Amino acid sequence: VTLCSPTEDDWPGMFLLAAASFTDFIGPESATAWRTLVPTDGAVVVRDGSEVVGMALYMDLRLTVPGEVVLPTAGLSFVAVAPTHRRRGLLRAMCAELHRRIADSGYPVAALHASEGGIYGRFGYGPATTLHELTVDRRFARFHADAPGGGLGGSSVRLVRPTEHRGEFEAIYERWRQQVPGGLLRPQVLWDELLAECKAAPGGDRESFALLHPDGYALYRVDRTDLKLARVSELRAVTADAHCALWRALIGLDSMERISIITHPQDPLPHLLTDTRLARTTWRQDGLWLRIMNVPAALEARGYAHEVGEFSTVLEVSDGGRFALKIGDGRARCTPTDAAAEIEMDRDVLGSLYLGAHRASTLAAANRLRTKDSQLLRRLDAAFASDVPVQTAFEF
Amino acid sequence: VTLCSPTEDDWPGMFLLAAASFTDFIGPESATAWRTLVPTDGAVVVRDGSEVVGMALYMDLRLTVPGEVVLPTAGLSFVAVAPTHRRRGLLRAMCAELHRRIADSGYPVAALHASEGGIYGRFGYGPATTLHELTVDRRFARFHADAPGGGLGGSSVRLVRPTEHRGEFEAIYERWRQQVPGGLLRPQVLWDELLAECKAAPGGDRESFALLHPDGYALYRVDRTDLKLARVSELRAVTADAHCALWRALIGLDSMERISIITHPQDPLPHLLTDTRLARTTWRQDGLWLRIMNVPAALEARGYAHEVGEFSTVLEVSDGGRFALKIGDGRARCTPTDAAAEIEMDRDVLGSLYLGAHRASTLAAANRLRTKDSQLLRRLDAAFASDVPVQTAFEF
Amino acid sequence: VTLCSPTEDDWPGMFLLAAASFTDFIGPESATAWRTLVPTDGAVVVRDGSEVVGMALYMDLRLTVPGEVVLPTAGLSFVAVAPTHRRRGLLRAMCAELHRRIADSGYPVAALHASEGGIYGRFGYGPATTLHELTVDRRFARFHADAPGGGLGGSSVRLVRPTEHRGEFEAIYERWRQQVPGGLLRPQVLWDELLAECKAAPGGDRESFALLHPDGYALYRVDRTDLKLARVSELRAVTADAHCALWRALIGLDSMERISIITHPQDPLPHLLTDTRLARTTWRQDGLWLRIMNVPAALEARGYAHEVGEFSTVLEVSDGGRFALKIGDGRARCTPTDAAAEIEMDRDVLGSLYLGAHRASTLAAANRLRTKDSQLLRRLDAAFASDVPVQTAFEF
Amino acid sequence: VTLCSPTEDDWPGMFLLAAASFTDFIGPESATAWRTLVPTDGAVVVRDGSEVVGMALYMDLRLTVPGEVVLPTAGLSFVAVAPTHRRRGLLRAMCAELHRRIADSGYPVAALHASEGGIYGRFGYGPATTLHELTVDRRFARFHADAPGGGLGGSSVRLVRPTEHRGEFEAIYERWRQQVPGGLLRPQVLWDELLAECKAAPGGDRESFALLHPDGYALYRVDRTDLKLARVSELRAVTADAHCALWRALIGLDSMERISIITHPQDPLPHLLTDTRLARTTWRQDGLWLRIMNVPAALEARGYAHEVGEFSTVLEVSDGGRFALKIGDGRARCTPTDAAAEIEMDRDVLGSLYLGAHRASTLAAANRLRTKDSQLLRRLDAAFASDVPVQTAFEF
Ligand SMILES: CC(C)(COP(=O)(O)OP(=O)(O)OC[C@H]1O[C@@H](n2cnc3c(N)ncnc32)[C@H](O)[C@@H]1OP(=O)(O)O)[C@@H](O)C(=O)NCCC(=O)NCCS
Ligand SMILES: CC(C)(COP(=O)(O)OP(=O)(O)OC[C@H]1O[C@@H](n2cnc3c(N)ncnc32)[C@H](O)[C@@H]1OP(=O)(O)O)[C@@H](O)C(=O)NCCC(=O)NCCS
Ligand SMILES: CC(C)(COP(=O)(O)OP(=O)(O)OC[C@H]1O[C@@H](n2cnc3c(N)ncnc32)[C@H](O)[C@@H]1OP(=O)(O)O)[C@@H](O)C(=O)NCCC(=O)NCCS
Ligand SMILES: CC(C)(COP(=O)(O)OP(=O)(O)OC[C@H]1O[C@@H](n2cnc3c(N)ncnc32)[C@H](O)[C@@H]1OP(=O)(O)O)[C@@H](O)C(=O)NCCC(=O)NCCS
Repeated sequence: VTLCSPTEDDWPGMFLLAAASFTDFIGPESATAWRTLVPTDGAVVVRDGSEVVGMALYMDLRLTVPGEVVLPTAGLSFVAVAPTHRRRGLLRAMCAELHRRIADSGYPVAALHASEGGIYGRFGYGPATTLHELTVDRRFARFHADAPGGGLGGSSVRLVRPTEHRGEFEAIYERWRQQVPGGLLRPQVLWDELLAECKAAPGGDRESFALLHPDGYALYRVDRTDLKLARVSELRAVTADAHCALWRALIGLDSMERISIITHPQDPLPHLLTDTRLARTTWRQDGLWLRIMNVPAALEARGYAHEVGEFSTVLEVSDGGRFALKIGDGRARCTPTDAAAEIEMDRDVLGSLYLGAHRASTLAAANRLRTKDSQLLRRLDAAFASDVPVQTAFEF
Repeated sequence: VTLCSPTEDDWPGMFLLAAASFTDFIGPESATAWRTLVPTDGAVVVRDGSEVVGMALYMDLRLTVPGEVVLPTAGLSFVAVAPTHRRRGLLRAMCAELHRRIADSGYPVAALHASEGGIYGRFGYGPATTLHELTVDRRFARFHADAPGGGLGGSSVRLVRPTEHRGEFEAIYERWRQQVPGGLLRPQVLWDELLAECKAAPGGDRESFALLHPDGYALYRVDRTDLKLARVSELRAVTADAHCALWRALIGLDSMERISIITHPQDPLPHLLTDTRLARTTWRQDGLWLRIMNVPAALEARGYAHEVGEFSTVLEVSDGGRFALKIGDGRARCTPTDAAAEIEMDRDVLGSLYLGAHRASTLAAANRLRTKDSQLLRRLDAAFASDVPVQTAFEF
Repeated sequence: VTLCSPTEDDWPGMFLLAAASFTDFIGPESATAWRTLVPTDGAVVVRDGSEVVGMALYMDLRLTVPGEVVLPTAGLSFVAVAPTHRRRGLLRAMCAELHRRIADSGYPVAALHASEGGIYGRFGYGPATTLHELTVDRRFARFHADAPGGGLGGSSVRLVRPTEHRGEFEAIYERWRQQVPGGLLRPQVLWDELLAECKAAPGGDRESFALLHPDGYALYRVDRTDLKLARVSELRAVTADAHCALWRALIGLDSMERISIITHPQDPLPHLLTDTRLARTTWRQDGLWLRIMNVPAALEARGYAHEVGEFSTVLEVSDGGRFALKIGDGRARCTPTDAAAEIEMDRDVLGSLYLGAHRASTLAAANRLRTKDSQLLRRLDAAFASDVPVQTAFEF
Repeated sequence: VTLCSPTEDDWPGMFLLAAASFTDFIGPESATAWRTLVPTDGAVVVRDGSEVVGMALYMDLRLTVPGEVVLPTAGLSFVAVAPTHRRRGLLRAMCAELHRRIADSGYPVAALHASEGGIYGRFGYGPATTLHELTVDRRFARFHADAPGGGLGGSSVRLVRPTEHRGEFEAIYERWRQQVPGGLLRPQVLWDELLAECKAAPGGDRESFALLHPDGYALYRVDRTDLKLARVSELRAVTADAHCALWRALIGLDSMERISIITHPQDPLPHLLTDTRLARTTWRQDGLWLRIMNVPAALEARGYAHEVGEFSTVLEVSDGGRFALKIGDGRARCTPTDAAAEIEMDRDVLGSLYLGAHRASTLAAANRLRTKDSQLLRRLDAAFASDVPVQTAFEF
């Protein structure tokens, strides 16, 4: 068993492993497009002795974090070990090598979407965003008297074919992704792929439509089996006005009984309605997971809440160093120290804290972050909160 | 149609209306026990011309709010209008009269549990707690290396019959309710009623068991139809250690596939496990709803976050007054003013903010709270947050 | 194997057979009450050699037929053959004997409710009423501007406990049963039994309520398993105004999503609504079945439509005689003849025609009634129609 | 917002709206074929200011009504308003304009199939046919001794490929449509479309087969998901013999458990079987809806029942005129009058009465048709009945 970077001749064997490991496998043509985002030396394979029995890679991404700061981010993906070679340490070996390459290349953070919740904690990944599915019975939905844009006159929203309005979707998305933590840059090849998914499929998915506003859009399609359900695949709103107008239009889809969307826990949609209960939470799951590769670089890059007064502490990350951390005026300085730790946590826990999706106080109640100072805990909680709620961009 | 306080002769007609309006109607014997909590003049009925066609009442409660402050609280309940007399304004009339009585009696807040989400917003009630059902497939559940109490030696938890340990449940609950916002005092009659529900029912509910720790307890029973599901009706933990020990024991219920509980969004349970995803959010709903009866009294009673620096603003509640509000050092002072409002909201919105379950920033994105100052919004968000996560006590 | 009238010592063996043959077996106490309606010599049993292996009986009923005419009617019931003695001709033997007794006793018609649709056709029973279940999603239901009783002021309907209003239900029902074909007299013992079913059952059925109008009533209860479904067990309306008022009240049952009732195909309910489609036909089945025992007596007893001009024909019933039939001015005269038949049908077919539930033209298209004269067919169709739609009274 | 007839450049925008409004949208190629039936000026669009936000059209049809009379009929279809422009009166505007065009063009009636039951009543459309789904468990089905064509010798029915027998289907259908009320002429383009649906679809519908008799045919296919269900899409029988022979053959489909068909309430199928209950009514719904455009023209065109003696009345249609109506010898004469009305009804109600699907007595019990004369009501009921049961042709 050898571990190395794949040559062009390894890729058919990788695509086989992928087809056999991922039911949603996008196929060799789409995989070849995503492949443009994998840098030289961004992939590893394990060969038996010959054939590929393990693989893993990362893609070059740009991730927005609190304070509208954009970080270069290694997006781990296409990770698989053949059923014939599992529980033999191949994943451990591949992850160790890629993390070494990622850290040496100067990425401050790595990220992934997890096939199961039990795999990546041990490799230092913590779930950093939360997927929150809302399902609205639009037959009962009425907008609150307070909701923006209720009066007479035309709508600002147009029903359009997605493929005819690429330029506009690109520009709205680019605005959205820079202002929301969790935002990812979407390169040209991924827009190529996205807009190709919009067509009706040979007995597969039904046609996708779009609702377009100057400051937001929604892409949606009728569910394949539940013909009275419209599934919104993506709703990107730069303003509260755009968000409300788009929901007014979606709730106007008279042929549907239900509209669903995978969104974030702070989606204001329920508060737009006279009956908040009509926007039902029907599913909840971890979205993006984060591994902080360089503790000081990541902590100094992010913005912090201005409300909390300046404070100083000593943070130990379990195998990631001990640091004097000073947070004041929305900024952190994070320097080496051998002073006694006041806060201790595993690396995965820092990842969970990093985009504001999980409170330090909650992690502390589970003993995942240890301190004896309850005031310090309150201060950390407040500082690490994100003013702009964290959202999930696209799966990779 | 006359509206007045019921005489002893009206109660059989009220119990009829109740039986016909509430499928979960507790029955006349149990209703007669809850009745001990309804003060003189705490009930209204509407009679046709004669028979009761409408009813509503409130119970005297004690509710814990952020800062461990306990407020006298009017708990609205038993609200119904006969199917023969609906959409005729009887609810409006009954609510107007009870609110007048409640305000005059000196209650700063009223509260209820809503049969539907669309009814009470217009009467100034905002949803103030969130019910969050977690379901754990205990066959896969493993505790994290960090989780408290993993080593050898006896458990601190005992499997007991609930009815044999009333005194201990009472004392743990009394500790719990004083320290958690959302906490309600549970009078003797409600413990009488609770412990009577513990017995196996003639073809009804299965026997209830209890898991008892010095600092917490869990009451649970096997689901009537899904024999591999244990439903936890109530888990009251005063310490993180008690919470973890109780979950260790529940997850040890080898005969079960699944354990479910209706809990709060910040329950640390998922973080206790090696796979956070195993604690699945299977249902979400508004719990307790709040109507702030006296704006200055309520705002001055609550504690605020210490992290936010002192600030002053002018808050207008839509039909509830305009106030100079100064928040500093964890405390608010809230005085009459005719100065220009900086923040405006309907009364229901203040109720939603009051226990920290909903962020001002989220309500603002839906235009339910209006300000032009984004800094002020951040400050309000931080100040109104509850350090101790809000929980739901018992339904009434 | 002997066939005779049961002695008092046979009844425990009959009740055993019944318990084993009917899942809905009402039990020995209720069966003993219905037993008061069985005349002397109204029952037969077959004994092996000793124990009862077959039984059948009839009850003395009064049935309303078109023209508001009431006929003495033998209601066959409690018919069963032990699983150990089936397909041996016991049913044939028992039916032959009871029919002989029924005919000799002077009943012009016999009736039953069928456990399956394939049994009784061969014994001369035709399905004579149609059960039609309507289910209304009351959340969407709005009454048409034309529907009676929409304005302001009190309702004429009261929500009551059934057991406290026996006298009123009895009097309304007695009016209803005399004016509707399919109507049956309900003796005191059956009101005793009915009103005993109204109580909540030990883990069984939920409590029954009643909606009472001076000219109609509805009895209903929440479904045992679907807690948002109200099932109307019986709605007896003497006027269109009573029918509408009762439906207004039922549709006011705010706690329910759905209201269902087993009714007749001409129930005007759907036409009361702005969306007729909301009253969904969810089940359809034969109700009452009729065997005409004496052809001339039955045909002369009934009223016929006045619209059709006088006409004369010759009707042959397959093993039931040939008759000169003259119908004019709403009345028939039906005398023996050996003239050539113009219309031929089996006895069961006449039963199906008799209350107006099935058209002669429809039976003729299936060759169940044979004539060569299409004008005669049209005339028969018109004459046999019932001006008042046929309804189903109660099961026996 | 402008309302006018579409130009050739509007049609891509209409097809977009259609795709977004109708899940069953037949597609641009099929829509372009149906388009041949839309006359010049038969369509309207509403444009924002530019893009289509509303559309509606009618097709030129021929509808058979009682008495085998064929009426030119405007078939409304392709009606939609964009989700961004709803509840703004666009439907009202479009319907007003098309009705003006339809009335001026000299059509006595308009017709449609309704997406929901609550839309068209207000525009004067009443449901005029009833869809009645029967499902037969063919494993138990046995034909009655009376049913036509039971003896030995070959069947008159052949199992064929639909596309190889177009000429024969056309001729049988043309006979059927002229003799049944509800019948519609099926132009060549619709046979083109129909026979193209017969092929197996790329993962879609399974292959369609046909059963062919000289006087009738049935088209059917196995259900896509329930492989033991055969769904009959269309059964057109000119004789009772053809109807029975076709059902004998369908019930011979040994590979199937169930056969279903959407048929009419008077389908004689159940009476063909020894157990009528085996032909289960599994769904019921309004089919064709009618708006009578010219009251006197429509009432004089139809045939009436000969059985009812000559009578004269005065009928007021709510915004449709008042008429002296004389019906005798199967014919009506309907002339202007200002004499006092004896019968009053909204226009939609007349549409419901017109093909004999609904009884005047039933509409009257719901107060949808008002008279004080119960004899007059009986006479109207009898006169408006259709001797040949009304059927539904094809959806448009
Ligand atoms: C997940 C997967 C890559 C693991 O590969 P592997 O070579 O068998 O893993 P390793 O042998 O290196 O195991 C490393 C550790 O992770 C653990 N582990 C691996 N997969 C796990 C999972 N699904 N859940 C919980 N633990 C897991 C092992 O128990 C082991 O623990 P240990 O160090 O205490 O002994 C593999 O099962 C696979 O290809 N799955 C199918 C596709 C997939 O889901 N890939 C991941 C996409 S995000
Ligand atoms: C909810 C209930 C008490 C309402 O009584 P009512 O007398 O018909 O209400 P009113 O006539 O006074 O209506 C007042 C307003 O509330 C609205 N309203 C009442 N119930 C509502 C509901 N279920 N959802 C949304 N709006 C509702 C009315 O539309 C009306 O609005 P308007 O002021 O704009 O006209 C009644 O339907 C009932 O008894 N329900 C069954 C039992 C129940 O659920 N009770 C509540 C327990 S929390
Ligand atoms: C229905 C029941 C009474 C029949 O008794 P039985 O003694 O086996 O019937 P017989 O032997 O006299 O059969 C007489 C004819 O009826 C037919 N038959 C009996 N039950 C039938 C049924 N369920 N469906 C169709 N045909 C049936 C027999 O095939 C026979 O036909 P044949 O004359 O061509 O040979 C019996 O099966 C029974 O007790 N069922 C359970 C309870 C029940 O449903 N009772 C009827 C309440 S309405
Ligand atoms: C049905 C549809 C065409 C209505 O368009 P619209 O422009 O919003 O309707 P309007 O604004 O002109 O409303 C006219 C009236 O009809 C009512 N109405 C419209 N659709 C209705 C429906 N689905 N159910 C009940 N009432 C409806 C409105 O409430 C309004 O009533 P009012 O006069 O008392 O105010 C639209 O919702 C639509 O495109 N639906 C999707 C496709 C479809 O089903 N089309 C119909 C095919 S038969």
